[PDB]
Amino acid sequence: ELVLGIDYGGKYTGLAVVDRRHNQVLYANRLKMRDDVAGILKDRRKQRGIRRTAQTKKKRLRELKNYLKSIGYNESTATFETVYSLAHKRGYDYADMPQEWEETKRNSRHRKEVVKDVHKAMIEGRATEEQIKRVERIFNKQYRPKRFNNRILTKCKVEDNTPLRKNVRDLLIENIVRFFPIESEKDNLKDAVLDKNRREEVKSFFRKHKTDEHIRKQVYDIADNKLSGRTVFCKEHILEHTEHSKEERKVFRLAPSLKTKIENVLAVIKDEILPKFTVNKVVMASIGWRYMRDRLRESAGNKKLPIERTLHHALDAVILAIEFKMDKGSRGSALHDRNPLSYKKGIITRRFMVTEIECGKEDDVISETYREKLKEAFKRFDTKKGKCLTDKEAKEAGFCIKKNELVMSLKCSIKGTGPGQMIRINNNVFKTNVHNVGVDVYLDEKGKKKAYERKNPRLSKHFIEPPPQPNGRVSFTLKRRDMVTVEGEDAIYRIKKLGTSPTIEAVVGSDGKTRTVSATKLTKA
RNA sequence: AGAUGAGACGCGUUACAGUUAAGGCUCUGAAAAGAGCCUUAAUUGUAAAACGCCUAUACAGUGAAGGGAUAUACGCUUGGGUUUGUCCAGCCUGAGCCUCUAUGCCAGAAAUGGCGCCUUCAUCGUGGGUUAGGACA
DNA sequence: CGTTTGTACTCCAGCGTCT
DNA sequence: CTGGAGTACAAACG
Repeated sequence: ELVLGIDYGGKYTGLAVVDRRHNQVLYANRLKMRDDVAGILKDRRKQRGIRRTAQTKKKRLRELKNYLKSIGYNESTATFETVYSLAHKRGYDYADMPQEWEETKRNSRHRKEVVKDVHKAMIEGRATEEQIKRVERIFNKQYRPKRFNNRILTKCKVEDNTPLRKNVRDLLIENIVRFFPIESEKDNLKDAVLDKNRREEVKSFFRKHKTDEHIRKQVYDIADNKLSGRTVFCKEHILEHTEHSKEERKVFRLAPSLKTKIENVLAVIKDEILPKFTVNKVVMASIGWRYMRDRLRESAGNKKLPIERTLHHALDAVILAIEFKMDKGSRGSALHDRNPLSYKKGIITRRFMVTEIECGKEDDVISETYREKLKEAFKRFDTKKGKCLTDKEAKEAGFCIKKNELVMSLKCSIKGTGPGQMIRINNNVFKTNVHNVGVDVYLDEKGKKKAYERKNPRLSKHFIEPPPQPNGRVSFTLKRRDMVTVEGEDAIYRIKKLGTSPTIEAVVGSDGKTRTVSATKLTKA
């Protein structure tokens, strides 16, 4: 009777297979699932916000340019230049201008100031009030509509859509007063909490009946405070927690960033259990728990498989009855770095703030005088190795403090970057870490066995360096993270870094050390 | 005790062009030094920030009329684009519908009204959606 | 003897406030 | 962070 145990946890997960008829342990290990982080969806959303904001800005500039060319203010006129230069800084409008407003922000102005400047610029440009109000509407116009009321939806519950806490507050406060020792005052406290004209009499209850502080905190939270978040209300479990009618509805995939680690568990399950073992019962309810149950009954080839509810994690897995994951080379990941690099005359350069460079990077700056002032300022202050300069250290200023804030910028040269990583998209130049997708081994003439890199097809028309390939017969092609053997060696090796002579790793028994062997001497396992 | 999602505000980066300041080099002058080129920094303007894939039976603007909780959609059901070697998440969207979910701003105590918004028509144009994230090959 | 690949070493990567 | 860059150093085949 083979039993599979899942010790699912947050950072680590134990896996074990035990035969319960003899207490014989046949398989056990522990692992992590989390990649680098699955919170790079936050950086994806930040880039999505930057991209959509830039698209909206380009869209509005296009529309306002079209309208002003329709009126007659061509790009030669000073009126067009004045209003069109103002359109790049609209100013915020969520906060209405009236000491507090001046101490709030020091840049971006405000929408009313900007549109007052538009009124001034167009009354200097002989415009009518119709044209001025149309330009005012173009500045105030929304292009991508603000739809953020019910976007994500906690859904209908067979156990464990749903409405906001904003709209069903009466049910929550009733759930608070459900466990009170007084009956006739329940509806009175209901009328007291929900009415803002009856706010004062609620505080009498906490001294009259000596309730717990948690109860008082909950009542004050319901008192027009906890307005955010969705409750669990649906057609079922409106007010109760009855566990009847199991498996009434299907299960959907609404739990983002948890699928990643659940299928990371199921990857080693599929790779190490199903080809070799047959399990009669699996033991590990939450949405992820239900999803994981459905995925094991999908993968095991049995829709009715019984699934029921740091070496100590592996021990707990054995009682219930190494290996890290990481990736950035997939098709879903970033082609190239976010901040573009200057690539002139074969020299790779980037501006940086003076306040960012630290003591370990003394002599990378191009300009000599500011380099010297940087190192004397390093010895002037306590800013030793690894510390970036502060604004208080910027109070002893560098040359020509900026108009907007007390910093200064210098060019610098970037190491760890070569001509093979350069791609140019439009006018920009970025570096990439996905530029190799495979190693093509060629043999030609008398048997000259040599290898080339397969450049990435998505970027192949954008590389600055032409892709070197002479003619030959392609006999072999490797990819990243493959199993590979070495000519003249008995062990099995795995590729960590590829290109020319790929960097290969021991599949077992390594201690962090690496070794390189050319792809000519290489063959898969 | 966190989840992912919508929309902006800005700072940073890159390209091209302009102005100013400092330094170096070169030509010339009788000389003071005049001029030209380069470098670095400040500042100003414009443009780019996935590659791509799909869409013109689409998208967008203007004008008129009607509707607007009895209704619409950020909702439900079922399809489509992103989509690929295969399946998805997220976002956008076609048709029908209101079981679940949500419904903005101004005024009027309030009933309610006016804006935003949706639909139809006319006219004008080329624009629009999604792409830095996963999993199995 | 004169090249030619394999090894250590150092370094590289967008960031704030709001509703 | 992972996938890779340049750079100084070394031992081996042609």
